[PDB]
Amino acid sequence: VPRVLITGGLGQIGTDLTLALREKFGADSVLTSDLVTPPEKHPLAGGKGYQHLNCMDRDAYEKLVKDFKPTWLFHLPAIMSVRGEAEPQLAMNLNINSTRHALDLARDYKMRCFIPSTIAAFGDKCGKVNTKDDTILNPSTVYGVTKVFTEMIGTYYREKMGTDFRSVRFPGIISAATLPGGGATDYAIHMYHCALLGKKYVCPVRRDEPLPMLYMPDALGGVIKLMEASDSCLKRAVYNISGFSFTPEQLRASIEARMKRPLEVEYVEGPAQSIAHSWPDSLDDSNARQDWGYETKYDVDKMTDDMLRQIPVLHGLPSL
Amino acid sequence: AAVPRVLITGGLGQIGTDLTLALREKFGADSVLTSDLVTPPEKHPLGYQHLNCMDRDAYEKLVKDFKPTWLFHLPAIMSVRGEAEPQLAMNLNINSTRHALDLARDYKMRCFIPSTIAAFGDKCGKVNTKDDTILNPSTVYGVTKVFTEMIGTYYREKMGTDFRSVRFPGIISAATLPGGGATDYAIHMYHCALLGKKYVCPVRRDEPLPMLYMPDALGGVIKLMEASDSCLKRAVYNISGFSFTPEQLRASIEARMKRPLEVEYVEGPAQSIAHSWPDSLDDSNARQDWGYETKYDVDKMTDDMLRQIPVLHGLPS
Ligand SMILES: NC(=O)c1ccc[n+]([C@@H]2O[C@H](COP(=O)([O-])OP(=O)(O)OC[C@H]3O[C@@H](n4cnc5c(N)ncnc54)[C@H](O)[C@@H]3O)[C@@H](O)[C@H]2O)c1
Ligand SMILES: NC(=O)c1ccc[n+]([C@@H]2O[C@H](COP(=O)([O-])OP(=O)(O)OC[C@H]3O[C@@H](n4cnc5c(N)ncnc54)[C@H](O)[C@@H]3O)[C@@H](O)[C@H]2O)c1
Ligand SMILES: [K+]
Ligand SMILES: [K+]
Repeated sequence: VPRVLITGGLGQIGTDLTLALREKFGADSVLTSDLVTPPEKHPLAGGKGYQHLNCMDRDAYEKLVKDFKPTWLFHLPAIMSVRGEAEPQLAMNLNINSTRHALDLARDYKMRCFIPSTIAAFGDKCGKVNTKDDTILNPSTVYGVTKVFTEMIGTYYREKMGTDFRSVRFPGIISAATLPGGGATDYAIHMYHCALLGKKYVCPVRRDEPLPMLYMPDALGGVIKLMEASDSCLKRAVYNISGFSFTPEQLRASIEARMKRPLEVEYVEGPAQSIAHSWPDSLDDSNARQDWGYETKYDVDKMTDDMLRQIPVLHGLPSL
Repeated sequence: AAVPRVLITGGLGQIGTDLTLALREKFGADSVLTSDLVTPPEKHPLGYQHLNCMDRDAYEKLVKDFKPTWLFHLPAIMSVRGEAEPQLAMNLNINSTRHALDLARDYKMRCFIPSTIAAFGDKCGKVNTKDDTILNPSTVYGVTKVFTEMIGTYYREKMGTDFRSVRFPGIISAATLPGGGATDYAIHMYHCALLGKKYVCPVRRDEPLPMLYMPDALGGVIKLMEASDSCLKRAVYNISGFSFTPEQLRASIEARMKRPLEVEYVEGPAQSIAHSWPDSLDDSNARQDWGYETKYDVDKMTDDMLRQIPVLHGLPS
């Protein structure tokens, strides 16, 4: 089995990925690291197999890599769309420089190295319907700019520096564990919570604005399957992967169908809209399907049923 | 009062040298300050100030002291060097660019940072390559220049910064020798023809590349920098001069000197890089938006180069 190091591992993806890999390869084979100490209530709090690491600190990163001798590296820290627009300097510092450190370390310590990209790599010239893997990239966010960098330098390391870098363009990832906040694609989790509370929701994304989205189990399944794939099957370094595409109105309909009662939504455009409009409406993921057998288990209604069952248990909202 | 106050960084290299001279002639010597990491060699053509653009405080100090209205940020590690020294290429080409853009934003400068055909890779559509296409550069240099284009565009769009750029072809000039490696064969071939010695060419005999003679390159950059914001529909523009292969340039030189030139093709790293680059470029946006034009065809460039190199470098006529 692999020895796995995850960095930025206390966040939305890192937490679930830590859990899934421990269950698949055993607890002792996974070390999770993060800038910050796990909060008291955090699923990974107090567990063995946690170490602090600021990925901006190259010596500290190398030290932990030499200590633990991982064979797989999941480099997850980045500043995303909304926070990046407000703190562009931080976004560039983290998204560019930590990326460089991860790649240099995967090279020299011969690790299989996953650094996720995002649909934010795309802009309004991408060809928004069934967006291809190879297209025009003109991201409108600093985040997206840094993620184009990540893709291109990672690909360069794969082609010219003998480094086993692997990546997907994630759509927005939905999870029952996440507290709704100010994120570009957070409206969906807000909708599910408001449905359960029976409260009105003010949505900042336009009512008919479609986005590619992905349910957390399908995302984790895809990452793990990509990381297990034979190099011989990987015709490219970066793959689009998709779950489904929906608009706020569509998600609302899925929720109302499941609950058999109305969800009250009011559409007031927020900062998320301008970001969302600049992203694809849907993704073409045929290359991931063909090369390495990417697939998904959840459609929208199945995600909606799962979310409405999980949220009451995980957060203590009213159950259906 | 309408005359631009110009700061050039990385100014002692191939482009900076001729750009400084062109701007002094256009606007007066007092209006241009050139700066570089290294100090001017004895026989260097070059109004000078030392500046390491990696030192952000020093860069800000010079900007605050001189108060330029135009900034030309020229330092970068180019294709061939960048393959050998990827760390340095990434440090300089990413971080010095960041410094330039932040200073151009805060001190309200019109900010030129050049890109290159090296931003393209083998998926760009090699014939008449468009401004908007797939970018898959094969060099770390090209990766850093896509970054440059994308972050500069982001600053123009969202950070109120007057960032302007062109994708330069291979630039040919008689004065300062090139630093880049890849398209340098053209200049080397002229020198060899004049010395009457055999040239060893690292690029495949029939590999076409976009090239551009320095006066057209500079005329274009200057015209872009003079353009109103209103006519600029994009931040980054392909500009083109001509497209040729090594053997076509060999023929141009031979026709002008009326004697043969010995060339031996030994395909090296430069060929792999060159083959990933466009064969020719589409510059219709630059022509449409701000009136880009050129005056030199290959024959005229050849005529100029063979007459100018001996005068500047004391080679035989
Ligand atoms: N969640 C999504 O929908 C989504 C979509 C596309 C791409 N992605 C990519 O997935 C990755 C992880 O996303 P996420 O939602 O889990 O992020 P998150 O914000 O939930 O967590 C990121 C983690 O990085 C840590 N971190 C920040 N700076 C650090 C540093 N200097 N050193 C070490 N750790 C540091 C944070 O403390 C945090 O625990 C990012 O690269 C992101 O761009 C996520
Ligand atoms: N010449 C070409 O054909 C060509 C083609 C495409 C794009 N470009 C771009 O034009 C720009 C200038 O190219 P060039 O051919 O004049 O390069 P050059 O190598 O001839 O000159 C680069 C100059 O930058 C200086 N420099 C390096 N590090 C520095 C630092 N830290 N601070 C300050 N100065 C520093 C060097 O000392 C040198 O004088 C580069 O961005 C290059 O990518 C050039
Ligand atoms: K969209
Ligand atoms: K070519």
